[PDB]
Amino acid sequence: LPPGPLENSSAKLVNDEAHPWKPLRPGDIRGPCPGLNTLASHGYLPRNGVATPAQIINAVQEGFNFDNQAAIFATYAAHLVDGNLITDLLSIGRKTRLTGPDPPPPASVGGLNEHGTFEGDASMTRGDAFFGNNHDFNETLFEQLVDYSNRFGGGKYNLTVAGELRFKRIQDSIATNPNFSFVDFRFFTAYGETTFPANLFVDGRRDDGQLDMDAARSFFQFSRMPDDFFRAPSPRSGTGVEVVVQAHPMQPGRNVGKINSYTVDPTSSDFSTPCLMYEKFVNITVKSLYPNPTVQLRKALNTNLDFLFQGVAAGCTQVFPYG
Ligand code: HEM
Ligand SMILES: *[C@@H]1O[C@H](CO)[C@@H](O)[C@H](O)[C@H]1NC(C)=O
Ligand SMILES: *[C@@H]1O[C@H](CO)[C@@H](O)[C@H](O)[C@H]1NC(C)=O
Ligand SMILES: *[C@@H]1O[C@H](CO)[C@@H](O)[C@H](O)[C@H]1NC(C)=O
Ligand SMILES: [Mg+2]
Repeated sequence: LPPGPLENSSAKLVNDEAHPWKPLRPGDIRGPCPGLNTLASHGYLPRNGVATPAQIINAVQEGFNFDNQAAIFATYAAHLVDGNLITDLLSIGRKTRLTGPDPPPPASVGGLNEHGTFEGDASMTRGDAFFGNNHDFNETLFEQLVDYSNRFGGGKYNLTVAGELRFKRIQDSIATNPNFSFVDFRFFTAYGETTFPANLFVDGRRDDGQLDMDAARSFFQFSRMPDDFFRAPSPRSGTGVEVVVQAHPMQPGRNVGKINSYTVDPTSSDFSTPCLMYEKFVNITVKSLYPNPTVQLRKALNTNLDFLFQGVAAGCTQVFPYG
């Protein structure tokens, strides 16, 4: 079952003796999410980068104080499109045999590195998949985050910096990635993720939304908590996303096979239709990976879809693609 919220959500030392940072061993998997990467590299998750949904939810709550609803939605969304529903295992990065025997095509079980399922374009510190690598830390892009932090954050990353950098990344992808896609689930996650460094990488004794560049580099590049790192003092995820959107409001869309051809998709959900984002994720994304599942895969799908729905905000109607 999905874990429930923390019994004690106060700030505390999370870079503690039981969770030391260690470097990667051969075969250890890290991916496009610096949160999950850091949790693996401190042993909140298995250090090889392969984990169950329940392990992921427990780790994001205990290590960073990610809120329960957000943890459940993100984890089950990722597992449904990128994980192995029979073995209950998800890679936090590249596709691996460690998640078990694969289901039939068209399901990919490609881990979090799979482009266009959860991962997508205009990431802050990772390049678009079209440019060859959607998962490793990118120094040029991080130096641009440092530059935007120096320009709009007084040297720190905050929500003002997030608003400017989010737009700059979208504009850069429009100008250079002929396959740029910015609709539905990615449209939502691309905005929320820009608040996470300000809300979750800032030491919880301060919780001031001002992330220093030493801490930023430690998390984004080395999957490493600063020495003496205290997690946030309460559960949260995307608080302040409205500031990022307000800086440069965008409509969902995509380049249409050429640079500078950004075309709005009226069938995409946006922030006016959050329930549509969930319904399309299940009815289109999940169903297309598993269009005619066998009995045991259907059961695992329905269970994980029920868990996903627990992370949906109230007032949406649950949808049942397999009955
Ligand atoms: C709850 C389970 C979570 C899952 C399944 C998840 C998964 C992902 C994935 C697949 C991406 C890549 C999206 C992209 O940029 O293309 C991503 C990005 C990101 N995640 Fe997570 N994540 C989770 C929780 C967290 C937590 C707890 C943090 C912070 C402590 C975090 C911070 C980030 C950040 C900052 C990015 C954007 C990286 C960038 O744009 O350079 N995530 N996540
Ligand atoms: C990192 O991003 C820059 C800027 O988009 C790109 O030119 C470069 O090829 C990427 N990869 C690296 C530095 O490995
Ligand atoms: C970011 O920092 C700059 C400089 O200190 C400040 O002007 C701006 O208000 C800050 N924004 C937030 C949301 O803290
Ligand atoms: C999803 O499918 C359900 C039927 O299972 C239907 O009621 C709903 O309107 C569909 N939503 C979308 C956005 O396709
Ligand atoms: Mg990406």
